[PDB]
Amino acid sequence: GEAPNQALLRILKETEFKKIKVLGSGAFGTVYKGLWIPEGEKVKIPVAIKELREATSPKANKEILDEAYVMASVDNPHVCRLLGICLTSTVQLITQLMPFGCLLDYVREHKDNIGSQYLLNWCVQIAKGMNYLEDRRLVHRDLAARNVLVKTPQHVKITDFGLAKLLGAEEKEYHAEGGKVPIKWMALESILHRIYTHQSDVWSYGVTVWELMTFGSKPYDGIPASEISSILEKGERLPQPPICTIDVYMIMVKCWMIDADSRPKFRELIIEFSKMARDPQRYLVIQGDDMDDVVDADEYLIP
Amino acid sequence: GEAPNQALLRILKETEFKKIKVLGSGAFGTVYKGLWIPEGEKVKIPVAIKELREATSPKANKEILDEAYVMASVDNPHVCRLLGICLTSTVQLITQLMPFGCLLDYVREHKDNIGSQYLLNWCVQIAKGMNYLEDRRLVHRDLAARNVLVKTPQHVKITDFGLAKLLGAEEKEYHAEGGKVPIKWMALESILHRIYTHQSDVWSYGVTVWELMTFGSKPYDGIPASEISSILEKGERLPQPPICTIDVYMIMVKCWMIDADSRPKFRELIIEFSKMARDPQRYLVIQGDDMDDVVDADEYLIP
Ligand SMILES: CN(C)CCC(=O)Nc1cccc(-c2c(-c3ccccc3)oc3ncnc(N[C@H](CO)c4ccccc4)c23)c1
Ligand SMILES: CN(C)CCC(=O)Nc1cccc(-c2c(-c3ccccc3)oc3ncnc(N[C@H](CO)c4ccccc4)c23)c1
Repeated sequence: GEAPNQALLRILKETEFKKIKVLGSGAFGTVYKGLWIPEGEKVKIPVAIKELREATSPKANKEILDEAYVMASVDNPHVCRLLGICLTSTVQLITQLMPFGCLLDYVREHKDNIGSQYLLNWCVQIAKGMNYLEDRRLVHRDLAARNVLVKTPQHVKITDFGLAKLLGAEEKEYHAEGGKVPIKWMALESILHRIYTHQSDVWSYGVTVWELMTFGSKPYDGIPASEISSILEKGERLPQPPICTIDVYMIMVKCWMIDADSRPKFRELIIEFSKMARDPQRYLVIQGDDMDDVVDADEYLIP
Repeated sequence: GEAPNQALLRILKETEFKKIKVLGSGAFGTVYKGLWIPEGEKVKIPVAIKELREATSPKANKEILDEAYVMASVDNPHVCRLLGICLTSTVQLITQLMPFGCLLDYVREHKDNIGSQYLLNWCVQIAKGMNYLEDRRLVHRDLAARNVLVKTPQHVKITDFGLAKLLGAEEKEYHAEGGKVPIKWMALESILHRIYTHQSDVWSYGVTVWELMTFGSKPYDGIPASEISSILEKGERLPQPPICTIDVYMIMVKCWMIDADSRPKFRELIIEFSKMARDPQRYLVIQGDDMDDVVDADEYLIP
């Protein structure tokens, strides 16, 4: 008695798409920028193509395929979806290219041009995607600014479901085992007990919001991961960003409550941030949105 | 019986202004970027500061002072004016900073972002300044894109009156002697007979317009200056720029008539270009104002 997953998994021919440039290469193999040209059509779809480091690791090949299953099962405007897989020596994942890269880097290299409208609209969009994932019974487990991609400056999508997990109808949490999840974005209960829920994802959403409001600051900049558990237990949290009114900062702090159920639901976060987005300057003070006695010569008239 | 020139020549103290960066250094000494802070006021005026190469040439020091006299005698929104001179070892000229540099370089390093509206509005503004100079009885003798400066992208001013000459009420032309005037911008009669009139300046205006429409192309790119006189005599002129309709190109060609009096007057050029500026796309075809089967993945829906 569980809803059959009738997602279609498209198998693409390597000849159909053309890699163009490497976009980056972390501990997750390499991601390529490319063009997908389905033979029959008269279309050319810009795509990102992801594959693991050339060799075959048994456990890592299972995991890509697990990530394919989740990306192939999600359909929503604020969530990156799988277009298909290409079955070469190593398996390749293909998705829509998000040309402007990840949001974390974007805010960093656009501080001086990011209005409060964009910031709050991003917050709404991330909450919508997350809320969609909650509907889909999916616990992301790796929400951060670095895992949100930018299609256009006004349109961002959640991505990177390498750690995601599907919950049963008769199931409310996920108990991890292996670990190695980014400590500075995880809820306390997850650090202490390896428990992950949708409310755990809300914690991470909180930190993600903090990242954006601080234009890409690293959470707990000096602090080594070993200490994190202690300081949270004590009742320490991320500071209030300079641009943040108490109204917005209070939303952040609510995400970081010890009682997970007291934290806001994503559906609520959409409402709250939506409301704020209609009057962005009441909620984020940003100077733009070295001299002030400067006057132009054809205003300084000859005395 | 000639109108007394009651222009005021302001003498500035070197202590009042602060050089900040060199802007450039040609055969004309160096031009500095600076801030002028008149002691009594609470103002800070951005300025360009021009001085000859450190040494004193007798003939060249006379000429700076001649250029000071003309800049100090002009007052108009489309013409750069002298703010003052500073009497140091070598004499310094001071004017309003035109931060965006000269127009020639501007069009070159903004081709891909310059609309037809900007182009035609520049043409109007240059004609207005030139027409003002004609009123002031002043023959510029060195109009080119490189001698028009940019205050803002929408506001340009004529400058560089090192070759300018003042005409008498009972006087219609200027007969040069020394020469070394840029050959590729001068009217034929000037090349042949060293005659310079306001209508000679219209020729130069023509070439200046050609420069802008070709986004900074060098006139007669292959041709050495010695040949120029011949080819013009034969009836050869600059080609029609790609973006130029026959309407606009015809204005250019009219500036290059052999009979100087047949050429348009600046007052007429203001009208004509003004008219065109109200419907810029009827007069300049620019593609913006490598694939066209490209479609975004969240429009290519799974077939
Ligand atoms: C894995 N995670 C913990 C690190 C986040 C990360 O590095 N993401 C990443 C890395 C490299 C490229 C991209 C990416 C880009 C891109 C574009 C321009 C500049 C920089 C990056 O554009 C993208 N469009 C879609 N997906 C992207 N990356 C994801 C992997 O995070 C992806 C690609 C292909 C198939 C599945 C997922 C991308 C995204
Ligand atoms: C002399 N002529 C034949 C060459 C044209 C030329 O090189 N003009 C020039 C050279 C160097 C600086 C400037 C200039 C700039 C500027 C600003 C940013 C980048 C590049 C250039 O800004 C200016 N503002 C006002 N005047 C300028 N130059 C003129 C001389 O052409 C000038 C400066 C000071 C006093 C009188 C005139 C300028 C202008």
